Amino acid sequence: PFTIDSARGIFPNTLAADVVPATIARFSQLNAEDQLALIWFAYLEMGKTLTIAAPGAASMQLAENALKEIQAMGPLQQTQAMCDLANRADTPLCRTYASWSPNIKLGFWYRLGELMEQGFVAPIPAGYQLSANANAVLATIQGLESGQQITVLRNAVVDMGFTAGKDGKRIAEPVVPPQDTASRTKVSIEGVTNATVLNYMDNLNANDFDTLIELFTSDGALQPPFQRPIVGKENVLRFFREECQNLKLIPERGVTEPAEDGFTQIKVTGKVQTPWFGGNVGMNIAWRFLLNPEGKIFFVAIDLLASPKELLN
Ligand SMILES: CC1=C(/C=C/C(C)=C/C=C/C(C)=C/C=C/C=C(C)/C=C/C=C(C)/C=C/C2=C(C)C(=O)CCC2(C)C)C(C)(C)CCC1=O
Ligand SMILES: [Cl-]
Repeated sequence: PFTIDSARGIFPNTLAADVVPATIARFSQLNAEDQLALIWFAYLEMGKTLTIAAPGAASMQLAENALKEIQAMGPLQQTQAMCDLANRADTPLCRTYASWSPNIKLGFWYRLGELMEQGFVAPIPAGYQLSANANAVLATIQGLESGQQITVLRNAVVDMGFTAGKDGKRIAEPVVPPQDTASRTKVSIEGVTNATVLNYMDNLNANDFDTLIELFTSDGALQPPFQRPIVGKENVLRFFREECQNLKLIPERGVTEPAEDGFTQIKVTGKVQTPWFGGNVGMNIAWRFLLNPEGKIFFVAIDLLASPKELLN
């Protein structure tokens, strides 16, 4: 008697940074022009100390057409297209944007940000003043750990556009070939020698998604931070290929415990780096694995932890 939804409760002591979804919820109530101005301010300040990596060439080619169209617009239509995105309005641009994977959306906005700084796309009005709720939301963001700040930014970007009733076409970056076997690193985890867990981390660090997916049970699931579980090999594999490329998992230590019915539950804590920021932002992460008797992954959750004080010991 162990289901995906019940497995979500293992290691319930684990204190996730639920300020992140809380802040996204407050952010999403705001006026669209405040949403845009708020991210503009946060992004400008964050950039004084955090350098964002340039978008990949393939991603920028996929966003090029939409970026060209916006550039050909007059300033008022440019501002209107950005508000449409933030409002999740139903427009052709908003539907194109909603078909994109997160990295393509992120590179789209990265490039609009550069063009706004250069004055080639309508900027945020000079001297713009946020609303009462918006100033408070921005203050909250600026008080978070950098790992939490960039999660808020990405989740806000992913939220934009019109994805209503959208199980249709998905546009994503091409799949990078797995790291050659001779150059792959091998993680070490204090306390944890489980082969499934170590192979999980090593294969993801090598972008070896075909090998990684075979560690899962047919009906197994993966739960990203603050998102519902992704269920089944088909869906988990799609997620890997479209959204999980070029991560760096740096686990540190863990604990291994029996679970009901010859299962095993393992919790590991450490850091994860996104290619957007590399070593400049280390996110505090827990991994919560539920393995069946054969060692297959029935459930794995990845949690963004509330602070470094939540890392094991
Ligand atoms: C929008 C906008 C702007 C632009 C703003 C811009 C350019 C914003 C860009 C912000 C960027 C690029 C943020 C990068 C975020 C990446 C994160 C949080 C990834 C974490 C990865 C994790 C947790 C991986 C976890 C994983 C592990 C380890 C697994 O083991 C399994 C897989 C899994 C994935 C779960 C302007 C500046 C133009 C202003 C207007 C405006 O609105
Ligand atoms: Cl990423």
